[PDB]
Amino acid sequence: MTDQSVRIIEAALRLYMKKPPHEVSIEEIAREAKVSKSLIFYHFESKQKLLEEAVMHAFRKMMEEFNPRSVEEVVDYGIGFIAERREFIEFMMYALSQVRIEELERMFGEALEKVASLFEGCRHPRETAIALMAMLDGLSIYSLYFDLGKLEKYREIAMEFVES
Amino acid sequence: MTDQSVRIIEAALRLYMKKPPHEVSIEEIAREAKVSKSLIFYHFESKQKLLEEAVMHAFRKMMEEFNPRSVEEVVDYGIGFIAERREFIEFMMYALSQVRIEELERMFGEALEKVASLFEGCRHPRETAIALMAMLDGLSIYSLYFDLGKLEKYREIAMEFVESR
Repeated sequence: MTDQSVRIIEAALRLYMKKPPHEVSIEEIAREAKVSKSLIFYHFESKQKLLEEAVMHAFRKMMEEFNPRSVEEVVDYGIGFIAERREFIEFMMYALSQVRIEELERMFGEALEKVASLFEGCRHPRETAIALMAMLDGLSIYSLYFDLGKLEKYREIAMEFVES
Repeated sequence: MTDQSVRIIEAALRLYMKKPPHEVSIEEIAREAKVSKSLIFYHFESKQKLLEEAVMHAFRKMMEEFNPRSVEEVVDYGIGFIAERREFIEFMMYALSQVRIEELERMFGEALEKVASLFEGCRHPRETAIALMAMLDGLSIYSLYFDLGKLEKYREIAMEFVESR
C-alpha cells in the first residue's frame, strides 16, 4: 500500500489502542497521522471502512509474526498478551467481531497447525494444542474482570501442563 | 414470586434455550405456559423484564446446584456444558451479558472459592483453579466456532492437567 494509507492506518491503530474504536473520529486520526481530513477520505470511504482495513492490517502483521519455535514460546506469547494494557486486549477482542467468520476460521487453523506441530509425538497433538490455546484465551478474557494475581504463577502452571 | 410466575419463567426459559431470546414473543410464552397474555402482563411489565427475571432464575438455580465434591467433578461439569445443544450454550452466553457486573463477580467468586478449596494441597490453589476454569470456558466459546471433536479427549487432557500439579 501507499505511504499515506500506512500512516493513516498506524495513526488509527494507535488511537483504537487507547479508546473504544467507534468513539475515534476522522479529525483525531487526521491530527494523529499529521494529514488533512480530505486525504483520509481519498483513501478510506468512512470511519468504519478505515477500522476494517486497520483491523485486517493488525491481524495480517500478527499472523506473519506468530512462528513459535517451541511449546514454551507459545506459553510466553499467551502470557505476553495477558500482560498487555487492558485497552490493547479489548481492542483485539472488538477486532475479532469486525472480521468475517471464514477469515477468523482461517487464522485459527493456521495458528492451531503451528501449535499442534510443536506437540508432534504427543497422544492427541491437535486436541492438546486447542486445550492450551483455550486456557490462554480464557485467562485473557478473565483478566478484563478480575486481578488474576502474579502472571508468572500462570506461566509456571502453563509450563507444568506443557511438559508432562 | 408465585406458582403462575414460575410456570411463565420456566416456559419462557424453555423457549429462550431453543431460539434467540429477543426473537421470543409474549404470545409464544403464553402458548408454551398454557396461560393468557392477560396473566403474563398481570405478572411482568414487558418481554425484557421477563427475560431479566428468567436469566436471574437460571443463574440462581445454577449456583445452588454447583457443589463439586472433587476436582474430577469440576472437569465433568465443564465437559457436560460443552456437550449441551448449541442454543443452550448461546443462551447462557447472552444471559451473562444481561447481569450486573457486581452480580457476575459475586458468582465467579463463590464458584472459584469452591474450585480453589478442592486444590487445598497443590503449590498455587487459587491460580490453578482459575487456569482450569479458563480452559473449560475457553473450550465452550471455541465449541461455538468449530467441531472440537470427541469431548472425552478434552476430559482426558483436563484430568492429565489436574494430575500435572
